[PDB]
Amino acid sequence: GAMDTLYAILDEKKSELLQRITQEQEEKLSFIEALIQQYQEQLDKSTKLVETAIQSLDEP
Amino acid sequence: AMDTLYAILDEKKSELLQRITQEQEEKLSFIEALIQQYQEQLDKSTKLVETAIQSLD
Amino acid sequence: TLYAILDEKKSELLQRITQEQEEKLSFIEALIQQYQEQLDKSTKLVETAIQSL
Amino acid sequence: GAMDTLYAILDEKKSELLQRITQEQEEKLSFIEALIQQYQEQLDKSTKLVETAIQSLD
Repeated sequence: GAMDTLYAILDEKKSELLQRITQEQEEKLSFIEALIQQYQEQLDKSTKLVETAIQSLDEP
Repeated sequence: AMDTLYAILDEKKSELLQRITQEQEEKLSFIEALIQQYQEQLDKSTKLVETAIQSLD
Repeated sequence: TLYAILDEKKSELLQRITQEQEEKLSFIEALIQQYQEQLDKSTKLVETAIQSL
Repeated sequence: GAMDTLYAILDEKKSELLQRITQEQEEKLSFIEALIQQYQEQLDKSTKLVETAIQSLD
């Protein structure tokens, strides 16, 4: 009947919505991971610069 | 009747869509837990760095 | 009077070592300030970026 | 020799002035060294903190 069709459609819509939300969340996750990596690298570079400058100051 | 036949078919289609929806929910649940964990790690890190910054003042 | 001579030299030596160490302190202070500024910039950037999500 | 004496007194005086100047130089220099050492220690504590932040992001 028409009511069975309607519910099947709503279930399909539910799966499609989950799919859309998932893709957007996956994008969110990737951006977060690329952000953490860049931050980490910035923090690492700066600290290595600093520890090298001090180590070399008290020397050469 | 095409009714009883189409009914059994619809049951199996429905089961398959349920299986797919279940898997989708699992995967989305995992992505979201990961996003929260990374955000918390990022938060802790910025706090540690701000402590570092202030300790140089 | 000989110790006056030796104390003049010591004073001149103290003066040069002092300028060298002042320079050292100057470099350290600037290095530290530079570190702080970079740490801070990186941190503000990441938080801003997070906020834009 | 009135002029000799004046020089002698002045001779004593410069030595005394010198000893005060030297003592002050050492006090300034020692202070500068403490300040350097203090800063180097803060910077070390600071870098380990950033290292812990970096390790957190793993």
